[PDB]
Parts: sequence; C-alpha cells; structure tokens
Amino acid sequence: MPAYACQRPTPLTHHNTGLSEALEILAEAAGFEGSEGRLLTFCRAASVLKALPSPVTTLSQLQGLPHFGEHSSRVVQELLEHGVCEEVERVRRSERYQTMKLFTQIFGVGVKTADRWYREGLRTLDDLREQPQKLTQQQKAGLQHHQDLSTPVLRSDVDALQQVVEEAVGQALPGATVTLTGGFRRGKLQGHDVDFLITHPKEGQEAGLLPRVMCRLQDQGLILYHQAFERSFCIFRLPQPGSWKAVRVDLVVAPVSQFPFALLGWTGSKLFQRELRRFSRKEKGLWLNSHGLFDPEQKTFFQAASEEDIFRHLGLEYLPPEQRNA
DNA sequence: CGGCCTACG
DNA sequence: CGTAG
DNA sequence: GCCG
Ligand SMILES: [Mn+2]
Ligand SMILES: [Mn+2]
Ligand SMILES: [Mn+2]
Ligand SMILES: [Mn+2]
Ligand SMILES: [Mn+2]
Ligand SMILES: [Mn+2]
Ligand code: NA
Repeated sequence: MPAYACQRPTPLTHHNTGLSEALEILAEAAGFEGSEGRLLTFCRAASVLKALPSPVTTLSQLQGLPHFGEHSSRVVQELLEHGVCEEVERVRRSERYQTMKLFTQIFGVGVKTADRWYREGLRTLDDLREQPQKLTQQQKAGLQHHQDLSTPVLRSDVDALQQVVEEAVGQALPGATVTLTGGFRRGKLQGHDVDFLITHPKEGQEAGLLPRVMCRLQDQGLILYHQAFERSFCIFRLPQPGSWKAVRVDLVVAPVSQFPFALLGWTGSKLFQRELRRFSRKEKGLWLNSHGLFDPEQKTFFQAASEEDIFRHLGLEYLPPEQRNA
C-alpha cells in the first residue's frame, strides 16, 4: 500500500465503509478544533481502508498500512471487537460537534465563524435568524436556503441543469463547452452541489465569459443567489414537480491550455487533489494547481493536453475519475 | 522535529 | 473572512 | 496523528 492516495485506486464503494466513516468523524472533529494535521491523518487512514481489496477483520491486518498508528488502530480495534468506538460516539453526541457541523454546513459560514458563534452561545439556526444584522448577504442566502441545500442533488437532476447552463453559455460565447466535474464525474449518484467547468477551443476566447454567462442565467430567472471573475458559487432554482428547489451550482472557466489541470483539480476528490499536490511538490519537486504544473528549477510550465499527460508528467499510473474517490 | 494543497471571490 | 476540488 |  503506497503512502499517498494518488498512488492507488480508490473506488466509490468499497469493503470497509463502517470503519472509514468512523475515522472520518474524528477527522471532521479535528477540523472543527483547528487541527488540520490530525484531520489529515484521520482522512488518510480512512482513505487507506477505502483502497483495500476486502474487509478488515482483525487488527493484524493493519500492520504495515500507512497512516495507522496507535490512535487510528485503537479506533478500528474497538469497532471490530464491540461494533462501536467510544471516542467516536462521544464526538457524535457532543454539543460542540453537532453545532459546529450545523453551522459550517451553512453556505457562507466557515469553521472560524461557526466557532465564534459557538463561543457566543449560539446553537441553532433559529438563533442565527433572530439576529440577522450580524449576517453577511452570503450567510443570509445560505440560511434562507439551508433546508433545500441540505437535500441531496440527484444525478437525475444534473442533466436538466447542464442543458440550461449550456444554453446560457452558448449565447454568451458560441462554441464554448460545459463539462460536469466534481463528485458526479467520479460516479456519485448524489451530491451536495453540481460543479461545471467551461472552456472554449480557441485560446483566449474564454476571457470575460463568466460574467456574460451569469447575466444570462440571471435574466432567465434561474439565479437565486450569486455574488471580472472565473469562479462563481451560485444558488440555482431547479424545477421540481409543481414547484422547484434551491441547488448549489459552481461554475468555473478555464482557458483550453489550462483545461486538463482545471478538470483534474475540480474532479477531486478533495483529499485526492491535496495528496496529488503534496506528492508533486515533495516527491517530484514540481508545483501543481488548477492552472498548471510548474518546474521551479527550470522556471517552466508543463503543457498538458489531457489528464493522462499530467499523471505521466508526475510519474504516476493513470487513475480514471471513478478511482479518485480518496 | 517540520509538514501537512493551493488557489480564487 | 468566505469559497472550490 | 502520523511520516519521513
Ligand atoms: Mn503503523
Ligand atoms: Mn474491548
Ligand atoms: Mn460537488
Ligand atoms: Mn462545488
Ligand atoms: Mn486564473
Ligand atoms: Mn465541498
Ligand atoms: Na459553510
């Protein structure tokens, strides 16, 4: 088992679901306390289990696995022997965990804001609604739409949404294309939002595109909320039988020269991409982001025509999106 | 021990 | 500060 | 919390 998640296939469904979910609770809780290092170790340990070919049945099967030390091994041991880990359950029921989870779920609220509200004594959404002058416009939108935004987006919803985005994109710039990214591109059947990547085959034609797209979607009455720019974090009105629901949609524009890097970055998973950027820098001495791959010694950017090119540049076996579910 | 991804709005 | 994978 |  290699130490970096980008070095091994990780399928969407696997054989250690219960174990990985428990470690991800501890990862999430570490994030709420500002310990990004502990969050990373628990996320990485969970991801190792997702990549295994069969269920872990005995503690002995953890020896030699990367990111399993005393703490993560004790969690698994308690789950194997008792079906529950007391630490995990204590986190689950804790007021701190439940409230930080509730608050950070709000669009416009991060860990730092949620923690401040927690220290001020706030605990519920209605607490926040009874003091609305303290909220940003973004947070007000996130709170008004919170119920709809807590409802999973179905892959069945995504097709209809892509065609309306394509219509606006085609008026904004004929020939421009829309690609579904994020978790749906990795094969998820549900998600918390829809992610789209927009480009145009003629380099430079994409300049100034996203404002033109947003104006057109807004004129169609489809935009419930949005803030030159190249990323837009929106709330869209999506049809429903006899009504509609609010859905989070992210739109990103990239020049076609950067498209493989943007496709790779926006297809995720989040942990996969953090691990891939870490691997690039620490093992290969190259700097990766969603715009390109930089050699800081020769002062040059790698040209990529495909995701396959990027894996080759980095000396990694190619993984299709459905094996990037770290 | 230091490091932990790397951007844009 | 928020947001993205 | 774990790697290297
Ligand atoms: Mn170990
Ligand atoms: Mn026991
Ligand atoms: Mn998504
Ligand atoms: Mn998104
Ligand atoms: Mn850019
Ligand atoms: Mn996210
Ligand atoms: Na949030």
